[PDB]
Amino acid sequence: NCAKEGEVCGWGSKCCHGLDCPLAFIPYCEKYR
Repeated sequence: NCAKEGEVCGWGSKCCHGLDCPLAFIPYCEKYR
């Protein structure tokens, strides 16, 4: 559902909404820049 900056997305989370989670082998939720 949601993840905190430094969390693994695409396999564990997908960014709550304030984080950017790209679709890759090992993507991580990070603030949009």
